[PDB]
Amino acid sequence: PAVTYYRLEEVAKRNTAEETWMVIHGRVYDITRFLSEHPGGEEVLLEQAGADATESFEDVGHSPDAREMLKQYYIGDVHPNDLKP
Ligand code: HEM
Repeated sequence: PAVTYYRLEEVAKRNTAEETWMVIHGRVYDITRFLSEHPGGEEVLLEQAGADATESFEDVGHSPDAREMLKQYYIGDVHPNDLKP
């Protein structure tokens, strides 16, 4: 299978509105175009851009519909050596 992998070092560089990546559950999402659409606003996303936002994403209690949106932004998996517990 042709899965794309990213190191966290790479993901961390995509930390502004120019190109915004985020890790949730060991996957990388490019949410650049979603910033202006996110119901929770842009700032909560930018504050964790380039980082692992799993804990915040889960703590907010996002709906099943919100979760299903992730397929629009998925760009690859975190490299296995860089996965969080
Ligand atoms: C790709 C990532 C994300 C997607 C697709 C997403 C999607 C959504 C959606 C659909 C809503 C509307 C409410 C719902 O359906 O549950 C929402 C609201 C909200 N989101 Fe997100 N979200 C993402 C990431 C985040 C993150 C990382 C945070 C916090 C750091 C956050 C904070 C909030 C807040 C505060 C609201 C409104 C208040 C609430 O729903 O309790 N979101 N988001």
